[PDB]
Amino acid sequence: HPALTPEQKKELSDIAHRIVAPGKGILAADESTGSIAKRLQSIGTENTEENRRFYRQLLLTADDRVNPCIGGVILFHETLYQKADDGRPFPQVIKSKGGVVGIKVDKGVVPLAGTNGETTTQGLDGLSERCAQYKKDGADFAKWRCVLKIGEHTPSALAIMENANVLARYASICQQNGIVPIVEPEILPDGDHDLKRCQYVTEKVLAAVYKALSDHHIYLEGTLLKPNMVTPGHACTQKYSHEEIAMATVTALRRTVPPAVTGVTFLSGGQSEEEASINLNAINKCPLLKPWALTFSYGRALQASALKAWGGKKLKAAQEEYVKRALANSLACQGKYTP
Amino acid sequence: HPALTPEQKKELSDIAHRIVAPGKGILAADESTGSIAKRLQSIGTENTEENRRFYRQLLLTADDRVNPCIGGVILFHETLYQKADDGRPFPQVIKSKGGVVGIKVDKGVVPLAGTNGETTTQGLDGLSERCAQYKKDGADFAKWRCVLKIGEHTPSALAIMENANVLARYASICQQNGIVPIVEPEILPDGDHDLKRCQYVTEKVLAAVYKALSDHHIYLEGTLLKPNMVTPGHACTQKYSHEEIAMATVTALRRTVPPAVTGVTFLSGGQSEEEASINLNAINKCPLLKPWALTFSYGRALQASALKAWGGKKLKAAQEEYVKRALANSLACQGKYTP
Amino acid sequence: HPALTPEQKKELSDIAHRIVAPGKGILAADESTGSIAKRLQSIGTENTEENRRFYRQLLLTADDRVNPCIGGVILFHETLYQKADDGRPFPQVIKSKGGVVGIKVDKGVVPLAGTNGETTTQGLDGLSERCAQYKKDGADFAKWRCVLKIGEHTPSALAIMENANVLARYASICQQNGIVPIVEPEILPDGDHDLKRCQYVTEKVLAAVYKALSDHHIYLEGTLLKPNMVTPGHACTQKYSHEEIAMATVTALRRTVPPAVTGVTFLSGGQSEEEASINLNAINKCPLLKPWALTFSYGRALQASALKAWGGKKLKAAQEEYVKRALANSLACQGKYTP
Amino acid sequence: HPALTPEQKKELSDIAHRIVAPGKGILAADESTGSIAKRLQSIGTENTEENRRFYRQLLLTADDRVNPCIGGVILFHETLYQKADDGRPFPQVIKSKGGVVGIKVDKGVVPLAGTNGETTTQGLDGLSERCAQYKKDGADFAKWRCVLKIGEHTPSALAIMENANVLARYASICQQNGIVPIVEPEILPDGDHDLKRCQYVTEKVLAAVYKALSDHHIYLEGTLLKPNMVTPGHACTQKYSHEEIAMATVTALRRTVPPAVTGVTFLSGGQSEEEASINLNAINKCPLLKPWALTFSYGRALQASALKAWGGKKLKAAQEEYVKRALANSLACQGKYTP
Repeated sequence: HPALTPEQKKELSDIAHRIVAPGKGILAADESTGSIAKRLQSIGTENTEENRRFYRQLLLTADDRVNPCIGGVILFHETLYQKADDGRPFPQVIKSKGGVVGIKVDKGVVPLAGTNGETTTQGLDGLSERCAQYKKDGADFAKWRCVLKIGEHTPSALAIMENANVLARYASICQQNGIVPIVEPEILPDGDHDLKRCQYVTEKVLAAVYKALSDHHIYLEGTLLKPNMVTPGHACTQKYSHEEIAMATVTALRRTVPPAVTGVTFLSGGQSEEEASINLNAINKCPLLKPWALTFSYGRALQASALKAWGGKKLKAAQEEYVKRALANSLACQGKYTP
Repeated sequence: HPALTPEQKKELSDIAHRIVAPGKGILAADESTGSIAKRLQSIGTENTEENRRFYRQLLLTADDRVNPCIGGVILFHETLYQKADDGRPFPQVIKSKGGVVGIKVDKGVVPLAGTNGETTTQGLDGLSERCAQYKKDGADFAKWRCVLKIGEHTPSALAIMENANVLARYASICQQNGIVPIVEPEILPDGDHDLKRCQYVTEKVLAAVYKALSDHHIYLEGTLLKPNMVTPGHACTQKYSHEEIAMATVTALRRTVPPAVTGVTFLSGGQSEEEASINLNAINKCPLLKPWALTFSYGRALQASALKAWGGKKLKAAQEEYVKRALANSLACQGKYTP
Repeated sequence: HPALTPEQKKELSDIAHRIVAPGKGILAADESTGSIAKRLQSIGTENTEENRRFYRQLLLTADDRVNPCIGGVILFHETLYQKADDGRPFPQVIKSKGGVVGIKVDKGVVPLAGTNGETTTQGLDGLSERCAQYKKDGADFAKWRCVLKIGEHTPSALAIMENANVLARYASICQQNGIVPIVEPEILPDGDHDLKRCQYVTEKVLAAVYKALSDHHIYLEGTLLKPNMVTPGHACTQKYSHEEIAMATVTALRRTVPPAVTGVTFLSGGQSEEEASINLNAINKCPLLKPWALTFSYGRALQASALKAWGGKKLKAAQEEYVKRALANSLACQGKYTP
Repeated sequence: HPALTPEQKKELSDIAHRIVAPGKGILAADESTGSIAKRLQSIGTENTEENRRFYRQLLLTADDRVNPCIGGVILFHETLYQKADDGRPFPQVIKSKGGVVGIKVDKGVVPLAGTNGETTTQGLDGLSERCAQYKKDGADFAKWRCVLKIGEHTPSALAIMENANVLARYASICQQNGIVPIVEPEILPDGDHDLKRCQYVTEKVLAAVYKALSDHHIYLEGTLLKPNMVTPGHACTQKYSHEEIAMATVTALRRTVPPAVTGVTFLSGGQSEEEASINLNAINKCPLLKPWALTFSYGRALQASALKAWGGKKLKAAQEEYVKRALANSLACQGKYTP
């Protein structure tokens, strides 16, 4: 009684390899309504459906510059069905530009009882049905975000095991519906934890994640990993260098992530665009053996300059800013980026 | 960082003890739309909302004899807001007859990929919000049905641990919202597994369930257990007597269930009403030490006679039959029942 | 594939019941060579083999009415073959006095790598052969001492799971050789952890212990539990009354320990004779339901007085002191002892 | 509080890299007294130190053309203390020639109670001190053999997790004493299991093994993996090509073994020398990305022809046979071997 047939396995592996093809990354446009409301009010734009649609169309309808740059674009539930002003659907736009359609299938994080500010992620209800719907709607990969806080007694064993179990359930459902699941065990940089503590926490979290994936019979070749870079806390007084951070991140992935994983798509995790790009370039320049596609999956690290150059006015300046950021991060993913 | 405050624990314990009082059991009137349609077509009548309401009136609205025999009555999401033809809502009817309202908070059994027909339960999305709503609507306890099946390799480790984790999440959410969680780790009596194989499977399942409850900081004095009686599969050819079936069940509970659990409300997996009642009588007549209230949580084994004596035509005969069955099950819970 | 046959289970249950018969406790005379050297240099006398034989001489051969007070005595490998100077060996002495022989089968605690002062224990090598030998030598129950310390990040998940695993292996081997295994998850009282922290740690440790016992197919009716009293640290400022200590300890046991366990034989904790006795008396006076034999298993909490009165007396004064202590402790176990 | 300081980590990684330097495998010269008696009686000679030491000297003392062929040699306690014809200790004989000295630190397998013919390896008692002694004696790496059998209900969860726990304990102790631990989760080819079933079982076993290693804070860069080739059972009717065997084995390693592992040193598992060599060559010729040193750790697959050509003549022909077998196996581990 296998989980998937060879046809499903081949399809999932093909989708994952298309997503993490050399030099290709992920554009994280899956900002929920509240997050994008904060992003738009940071520049003064009002959070309306039309403004959201126009901003996401400005992001997605970029040029041949980002054509061989973005392996896949992840959208939201609303963004999947929205149409560009040209009249073409957003998944169709992404596919025409050579990308792969993705969608966040989270329902937000909920508190865990008995632990110090630790949250597990929900969204498993009807996930099979709505993942089949998204697959029919052009989506090929999904995203599940689980956050883990480094604190005095966190990430606790309960939070770690629960998040790993929930991620494995998400991945099982997505692979059963033909959707490539991107497992994101987010570890928040909020805190004073140093690089060594962050590396230890990432190692433990990813170990539990991959044990859960093995337990749930997840086809690892048809999955992607979306972990944060091993970085110090936001309150960390001790400054760690770029190559040191890259070595820590690559080592943490090496000690845990089996090579069957098609590729690793990092996140900015609240760091600046240039810092994220140089960190990814150093990671791909690490003098170790890294048997995955160490590529990027950036949100604000791709959108901050675009939003600043946009400001809400109805375009090509913001598009060019996003294009150059995407090109820089592609060169970082290829190891040939200069800050 | 505790899970519940002393006041929360005290009120949950009060609700639990009010549920499992000496003699008082649980009426499982939480038949979903499909199950109630199947029962109504078994008696031949049409499946309508008014037909369901009339069934619920037939069950809940009764005489003063049912009052000191039924501790709590669990309803459906629909039945929670339905009102009796008199005008009083069903939760207020249940409270007026001395009972306590219950709500089924499941969302079905989604299959587990990679397993031999093993299904995990869903319904955790928005469970906190809807449990707060149910608590405001009069519901003081919930129920979560997890299905495990004794096959040739099942219940597998994945199925057991996943169902235990899901039940623990359900229980944590319910206790956070002030609702007593009835954890029901159903092991289906489908197959030819002998009595002692059923005992072994039940022992493993309950051990995993209570380990998960401990890991999720579940206040066990504020929860109830709803397992099956340790019984052979319907295809088993060895016939085990009532006293030895009771011995097996009580031993299985004694080896896994900690005494903190206020009460064990037993389910009846296809048992006849009389057979389930005599099984409960034997269980409560077991010479071993049972530190829990071994009451009933019967559904079909409580209202099959009601269905037969009702037929669908608009009543008191079915009411009296249900009263007979409820009194028999109360005497069985008190260990003073005879056929 | 049952671990034990019905005859094996019956024998183990008989041994356990004889161990924890009403009012019958345990004397922990299993001090190792170094431990008894320190305990005898506390009075300053000596270490030599014969003079330490003379300790067990007056410990076991003291009165003729300690039979209804102490039911079993844990000895050492050395003490097993040591003889009373009259010619009778100590196992036969304890049998003649109505007791049952026990032997500690540890090999000391060893450090766990990567953690903060957490030590797992050895003794599993050749344990089957030496347990068969001890059964041939009259030993009917064993002992395993796993230590866990409460600190800033302790007991860790690794230490808890490893100690539970080694305890379960010990129990499996002992039950396979017909020896009743006493699982002792010693949670060391050093530190400043409060009562609530101690109770939480004890609950977690016992939950993992009993999950491991279930995983290793441990016959719980043929086992005993030897946990500590739920007591604060040596440096906890808050003063907790005896009945409150008892309520916490009994609640921690009820929340975890399944009723199948024959009895709970508490630890001395390194505390005073009178206060330990009244603590046990309060535990047996707790207004809850305790489905075990909450008896005593004390070392220095029965020895210190008979040590001060002995100091190398070559006798009856220390014999009488230990006898009066054991009588008071049996009275406490029966919930009758008055300080 | 890390398990190892950076100096210890560097030393362990250096030892591992020396062990699996390109083109170098491992000679599994270790044999318990019973196993070596069985071999020497199969060739017809007697089993005393006389022939045992001469056999070990035959194996280790060899031609200079085997120097880049064998990276490490796993020995026994006796063979560690035995000397060669020169009067020189076998550890030193292996050293200064290129080989790293290794010793099996098992104390045999002990049956697990409650399961169907499943065993756990013992040897943890005194492992720290005796590994320190082995380091003093020239040994730089160890070997631990855990046996898992594919059956109707096996490998059970208890057996898998217990073997992983004892392997992780062994590895932590060895890394504490500076010994590089070779984690060997043997899965017996005994049975009729299909190649797919063998791959599934190997996948689960390796996932559990590496989860345990992560839980015990094992430094993966300073460890070696010694798994069997994913091969059918002894009675599997379907014949599988060498390329198919290689693909299955490499896939099973990819899905579970993280890249931090310095190398993978397979075993014959009771197959012929030629079959083992061609299987290793196919594994190293697999068209996948394998971030480990896939080499050989062979016993009979390196010693059977040598022993048959020796027969107790007291030698050059046996030396030549073993040397040519080792040369073929090194060419296979380099991926450049043809019959």
